[PDB]
Amino acid sequence: MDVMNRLILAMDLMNRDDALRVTGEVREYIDTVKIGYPLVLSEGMDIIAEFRKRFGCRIIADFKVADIPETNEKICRATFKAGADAIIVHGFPGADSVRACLNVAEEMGREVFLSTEMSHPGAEMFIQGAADEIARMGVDLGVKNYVGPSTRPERLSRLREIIGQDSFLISPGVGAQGGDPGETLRFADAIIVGRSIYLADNPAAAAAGIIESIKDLL
Amino acid sequence: VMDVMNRLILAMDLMNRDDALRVTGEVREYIDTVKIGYPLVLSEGMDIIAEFRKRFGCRIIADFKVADIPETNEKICRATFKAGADAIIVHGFPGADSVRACLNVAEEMGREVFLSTEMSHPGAEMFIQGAADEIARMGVDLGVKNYVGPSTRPERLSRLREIIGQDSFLISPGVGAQGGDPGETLRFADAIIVGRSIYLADNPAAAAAGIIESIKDLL
Ligand SMILES: O=c1cnn([C@@H]2O[C@H](COP(=O)(O)O)[C@@H](O)[C@H]2O)c(=O)[nH]1
Ligand SMILES: O=c1cnn([C@@H]2O[C@H](COP(=O)(O)O)[C@@H](O)[C@H]2O)c(=O)[nH]1
Repeated sequence: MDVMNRLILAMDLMNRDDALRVTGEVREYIDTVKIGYPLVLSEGMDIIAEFRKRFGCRIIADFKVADIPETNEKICRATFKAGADAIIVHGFPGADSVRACLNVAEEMGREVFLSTEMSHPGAEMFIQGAADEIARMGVDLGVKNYVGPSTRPERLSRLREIIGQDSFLISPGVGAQGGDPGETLRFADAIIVGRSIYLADNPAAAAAGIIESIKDLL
Repeated sequence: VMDVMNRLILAMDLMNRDDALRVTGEVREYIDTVKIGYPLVLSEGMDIIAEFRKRFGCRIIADFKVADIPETNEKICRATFKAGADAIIVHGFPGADSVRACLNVAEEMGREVFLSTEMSHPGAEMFIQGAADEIARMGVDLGVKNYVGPSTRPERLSRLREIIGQDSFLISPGVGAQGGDPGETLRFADAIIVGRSIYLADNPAAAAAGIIESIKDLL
């Protein structure tokens, strides 16, 4: 995946008008948008096709897929039917649950991103201790796309080590959660940024500013 | 605790609105509590919750396996309760802050959180099983009252019941299609969740009636 400016917008506004307006305001800076349940549950799955129609951007569906294999398969089918290019899946529920998602993605020409270690404090309780193993599991399963934590660059670096330089790694927790864009891009291919852009008085200027700060990395 | 008719919750994971409504209507005399998940919601919209409420006298548990950071969890719970769900299922593996975010919204909005402890599928053995006793204990410490545990592992379901105590509410999927037994599961769970064994049956009503007949002495 080739992400413009190494910057993925996390569009977690919950109103269609605002989400479309803000995305439009930063469209010159990005070609990849992560849409999650805050927007989808508020406005419907049709929002994905609307983003494709208006912006042509890639859409990563951040659905943290975390069920049994049979249910995971159904979730992935519904998500790809709506036009998502990729889906984010949890590894904590185990290999069969991940494989179910990989199968549907292959069938529909899409990508699975595996969440390895989350960026919030609670991730320390259970996720962090399993994260290296979840990454190795991804490698064993042939997962090529991973998500790791901007808030812990030492952990992000370890995850990069496990998956290798050929795998694609994206990283949320930049800005609002405390992560630094440039430091994160030492290890991740792209950063995910939500609030620092979409809650800014001037989202375009916020996006521009982040990009300016990492210009030598582009 | 919610009073689940016949100790039986329908897992309505059909993905077509017409089929989901037909099957649910056919079993409505047996079941007053329906679990609606992402297979149906992502196919038909959050308004499917409204339609179920309108058509049937059923409580709705939104099985959304909520598993994000606190800020995102809060938004998911708000949208879900806004749409009319009585309760939402959340994961514990993302940790206490993530669970607390859901509890806070549920408290504010007058709804309920169910905490997934150990899942019933084979993959649950890899990471979830080893965390599950602590996830349950974390739930107790946080004041969680409602829990989900695995029909497929009676020994684990029994231990999780012990951890959460007899006063907590425990529901259990994995019955039927995944191998779990209704009666054995109800030794520990307040109610069983059944999906495919009912909704893929030639006669879903007869399937539900048969399950209920088999546990009649436990009602
Ligand atoms: O470990 C994490 C942390 N956050 N997110 C998601 O990335 C975005 C971070 O947004 P933010 O820049 O506003 O913090 C939100 O959509 C959040 O659910 C993840 O996928 N994984
Ligand atoms: O540990 C589990 C196992 N299954 N489920 C959910 O319960 C239902 C089980 O359906 P089934 O009777 O068709 O197996 C499905 O909706 C599945 O996502 C859980 O919530 N937790």
